[PDB]
Amino acid sequence: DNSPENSALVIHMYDGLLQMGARLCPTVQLEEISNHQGLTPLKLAAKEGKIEIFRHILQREFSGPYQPLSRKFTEWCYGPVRVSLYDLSSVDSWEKNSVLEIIAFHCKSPNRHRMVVLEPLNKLLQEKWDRLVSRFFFNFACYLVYMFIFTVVAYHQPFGESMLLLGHILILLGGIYLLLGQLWYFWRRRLFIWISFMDSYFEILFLLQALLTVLSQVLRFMETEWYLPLLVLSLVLGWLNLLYYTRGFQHTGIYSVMIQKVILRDLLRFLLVYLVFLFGFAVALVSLSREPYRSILDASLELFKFTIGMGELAFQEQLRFRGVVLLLLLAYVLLTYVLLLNMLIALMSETVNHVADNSWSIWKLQKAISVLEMENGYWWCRRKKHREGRLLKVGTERWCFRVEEVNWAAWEKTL
Amino acid sequence: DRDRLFSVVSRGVPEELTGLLEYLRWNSKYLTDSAYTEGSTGKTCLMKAVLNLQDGVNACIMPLLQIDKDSGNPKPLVNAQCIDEFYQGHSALHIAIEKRSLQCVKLLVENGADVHLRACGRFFQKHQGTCFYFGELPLSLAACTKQWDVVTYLLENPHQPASLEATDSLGNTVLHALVMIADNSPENSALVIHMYDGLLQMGARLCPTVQLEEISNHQGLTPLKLAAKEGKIEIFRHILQREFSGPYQPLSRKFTEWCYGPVRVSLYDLSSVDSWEKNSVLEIIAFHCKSPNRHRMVVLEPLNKLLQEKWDRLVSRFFFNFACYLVYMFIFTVVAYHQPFGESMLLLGHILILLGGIYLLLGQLWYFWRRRLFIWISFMDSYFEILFLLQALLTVLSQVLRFMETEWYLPLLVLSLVLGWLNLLYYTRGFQHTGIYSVMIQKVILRDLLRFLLVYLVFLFGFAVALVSLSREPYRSILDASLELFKFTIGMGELAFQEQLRFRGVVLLLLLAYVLLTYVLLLNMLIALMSETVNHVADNSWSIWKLQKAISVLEMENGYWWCRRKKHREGRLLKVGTERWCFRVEEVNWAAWEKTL
Repeated sequence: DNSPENSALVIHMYDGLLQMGARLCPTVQLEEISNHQGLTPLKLAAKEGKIEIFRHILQREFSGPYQPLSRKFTEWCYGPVRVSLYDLSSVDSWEKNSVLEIIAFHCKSPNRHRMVVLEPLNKLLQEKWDRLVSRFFFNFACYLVYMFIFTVVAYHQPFGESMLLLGHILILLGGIYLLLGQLWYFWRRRLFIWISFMDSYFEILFLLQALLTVLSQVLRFMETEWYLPLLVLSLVLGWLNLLYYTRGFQHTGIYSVMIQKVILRDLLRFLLVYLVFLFGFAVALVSLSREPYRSILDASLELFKFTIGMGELAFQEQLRFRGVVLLLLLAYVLLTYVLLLNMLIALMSETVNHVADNSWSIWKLQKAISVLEMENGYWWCRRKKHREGRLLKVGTERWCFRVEEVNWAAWEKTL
Repeated sequence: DRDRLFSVVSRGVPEELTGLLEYLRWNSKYLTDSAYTEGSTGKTCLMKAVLNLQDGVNACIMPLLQIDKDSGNPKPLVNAQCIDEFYQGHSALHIAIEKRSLQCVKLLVENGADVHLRACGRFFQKHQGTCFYFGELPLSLAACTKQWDVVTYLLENPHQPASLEATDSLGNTVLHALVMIADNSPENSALVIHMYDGLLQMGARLCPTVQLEEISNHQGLTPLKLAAKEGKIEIFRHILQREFSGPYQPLSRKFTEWCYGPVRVSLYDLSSVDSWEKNSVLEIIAFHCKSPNRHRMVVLEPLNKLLQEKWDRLVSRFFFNFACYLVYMFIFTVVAYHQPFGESMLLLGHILILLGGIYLLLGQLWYFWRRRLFIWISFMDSYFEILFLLQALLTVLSQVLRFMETEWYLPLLVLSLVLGWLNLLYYTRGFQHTGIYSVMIQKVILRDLLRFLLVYLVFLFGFAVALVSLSREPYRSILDASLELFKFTIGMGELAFQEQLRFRGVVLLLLLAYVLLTYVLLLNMLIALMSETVNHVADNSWSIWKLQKAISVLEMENGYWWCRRKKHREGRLLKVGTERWCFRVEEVNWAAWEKTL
């Protein structure tokens, strides 16, 4: 457990058992045994969200006869700077079900954004991101060019005929490409969408957009006009998808945006309440109208348009019983004002209590997910095989990773 | 390498086996000039020997004497790493000092060690890799590591003494190095203050003729000016007001004259004064400094009173300039309004407007020439200087367009009118408006304007394109639809897209989607803005107002561009023998008086 006393007790017992097992049985390695799920103790700790024991296992050092069973080997320290040599087997390359892959996709605890900031994983992810930012921006540019072509073709379609036909063919090809890519992604990552829809909804939207545009092209070949609406949708949604790329050119994303995006767990209840209000009052009003307003849809749309300031009520005219229609309208207006005020207060209560100034960790987690996904390469041509090379083997026979730390506080406290 | 792997026998007699093996290679007596220095790429045997630290007393004296008794020409210490990899001149004496081994450095300086030669650890570039900066000198390294014994041995070393005024490649001295590594944490501040005072006293004792605090680096900054520029408030404050009783009285900056009760009359020291000195402490704090702490540095005891006196002197000219600008604005407004005997009045008004525009343009051009870097560093509290300039430029252009007999002067002139009135708000800081911390909160949140503007532009120009695409079977223009949606957003118009358009069920969906998205965006804006006022109370509007007044008085002490003011008079208070231009300040502290008895 994350409580300090439980963490201390479990750490002490873990180290004692490891040392005793090394002393009695020096030939067997107890930390390489996997359960029926195929998880070692380190991977299990990463998956279950136990941050304290996971961190302790990740960076532990022993001096003396217990040196071999250590994961961090301090090489040399000058001043407040220390050059340590951490150990791998938590690396994406050459290994399936890595620690980083489990943290990003399989883990579901709220602490997963605080686990990517640990010392070896931080530098590993930073190096991978610095390597792959070029492909990230190349993909951005390709999508932007596709969107410009799509917008121009849609706008200029009320020598030129050949250009329009070529544009339509390219739009169909791009839609097919995006559809296939998103289908492959959803095939590979079925469970991640269910676990963590909060930070993976864009993968849905893209797919949807692709599907829509493909359908539109089909409707253009059947000589029906109904292609025009769908295509228009496929336009606007596409532009919104560009916002997905705001995470590559250094936009933190703000903690407040996360606050609103997580408050939408309360959308269902408020939506149900508002729907009950709207479809009770509309039915009452159309019942008074009988002696047109025959449709429930007409009255509901009129009230909804008034609510968002898009129209006027205009129910006050005639209707004979003009003293009751007024009462119903005022009751509806007051109730919806109360509901909106309740929405606002419920939303705002979080920002005045939980400061949680940790946008950097969330941005790092987003970058980690992006680089993990794009290391596999494109669906039509899988990338070159994941090279295990992170740093040369050190005898300490172990694939290691050199990290440099600076700590003025620790240097000043010691003497 | 080879010697290291042959020196793996720690216990026993390792002093003689290496000597027997080495001698003079037993075959090349005179070939050791260059064939000896090839064991590694810079890590010589001596560095490994002093880096071992395997035993309590490492075997280092006798091998050094053995090499000294037979080799006199090949100095090993003078050789340094010529390759960027594996340090760039890191001598073994630095390792000896920093491993807290007085014996090792003592034995090294017994024979052949050259102190204060070079370290090239990190100055500006080249040697990098999150390295350690300590002034790249052995004495500076000893001082920064809190090693009094090493420093004491180095200063009065009988063999080779180390000068305390030595400068490194960057021009810094030991005091500059202590200033650079300073941090606002209490323990770091206490350590650096103690080391600074100890070094100052020791330098006074050993060398009473030199003054270490008047030495400037390549940038021309003394330790006090460097501390002011780098934003290290603690050491800057300690240096600003320090007093010593006894033989160390002369090297003090504050001299308490007389105290009655809770009131004390102290006599602070200058050389932080604007007048008679270029690159003063106040000038550096106001313009060159960029740390967030600059608004907390102007409230210190001598600077506060100095700035208050200067403001009390120059408020008259401040309000005179205000009155002149107000009169100019009234003339401009009347001339613009009454232009659909009188002809002569209108011509005179136009001539005066042209002259005022030229005057303002020249003044702002002079200001921008003098203060190029300040605009880039601190645009947050200096944007008015831009606006004025812009306005001036505009009005001048308008006058030109009036002489070409084109009507296009009328729009520009109108702009030059409205902007001018807004510029009057600049003068609200003179007649005692604090400005409110909340206004600063909004003015600093506009760092987030670019992201929200990009998001809103994407929304608007996606939805407008979709709507005009549906309109085709007028609304032909993207600009028309974008303007219509934008006008609806700010409550300036109505949508009116619901009429006809055949596909009336999709236009409605697009409009509702746009409205909901823009409401969500505005709510996000509001929550992001308001989150700061409920967490950071920061009730320090007085300091920000003092900083604004300081910038204003600093700028206006120079006088007008057409006639520079009378030369800055050094006179702040008469010279006191304590021969030093001083400044008398009176403090009252009931808490300190009550605590003491």
